[PDB]
Amino acid sequence: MGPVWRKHYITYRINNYTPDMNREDVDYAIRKAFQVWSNVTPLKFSKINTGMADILVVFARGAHGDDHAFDGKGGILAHAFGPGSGIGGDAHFDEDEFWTTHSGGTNLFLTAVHEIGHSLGLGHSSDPKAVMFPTYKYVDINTFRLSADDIRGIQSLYG
Ligand SMILES: NC(=O)[C@H](CCC(=O)O)NC(=O)c1ccc(-c2cc(-c3ccccc3)cs2)cc1
Ligand SMILES: [Ca+2]
Ligand SMILES: [Ca+2]
Ligand SMILES: [Ca+2]
Ligand SMILES: [Zn+2]
Ligand SMILES: [Zn+2]
Repeated sequence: MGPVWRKHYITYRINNYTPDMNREDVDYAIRKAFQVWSNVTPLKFSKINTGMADILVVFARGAHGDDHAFDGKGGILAHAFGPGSGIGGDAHFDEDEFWTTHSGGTNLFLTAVHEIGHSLGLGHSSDPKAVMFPTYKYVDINTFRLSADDIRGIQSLYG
């Protein structure tokens, strides 16, 4: 076992917003990506705007203060730290991508589902249909479902 949150109530804060999307569409995409994971575990997520959030969502570019710089458009789309205090849990999105609500550019909701997986403690899947597969794939958002391998992974950590 990798690190896991020791509690089932987890807060998140959106540190800043990409100018690529409307603020409301970023909030929705993030809220829906947490909901994917809450639907198969005992976890609950609440958004705060001040105070001490466990998972900070950041948009940043290039070398942005942790050891893992971003690489411009393409390649690394985002990354996240596993459960822990401070930077633990935090999910950072490369502003050099073009974030969207749809199939164009890079879909924020799907990328956030994957990154939130890492923020909760998952590694990668070798199942091509699992959201935790190492490479991005757009899949129809309205019918999106976690694969059984994703659900096995997250239920092996939280129950
Ligand atoms: N390519 C990279 O270097 C980074 C490394 C950081 C990480 O692995 O989080 N990876 C990504 O940027 C990244 C990888 C996968 C995904 C996504 C995979 C899927 C997906 C959906 C259905 C089936 C398979 C994958 C949607 S987003 C998003 C970003
Ligand atoms: Ca944190
Ligand atoms: Ca990039
Ligand atoms: Ca951008
Ligand atoms: Zn980072
Ligand atoms: Zn990943």
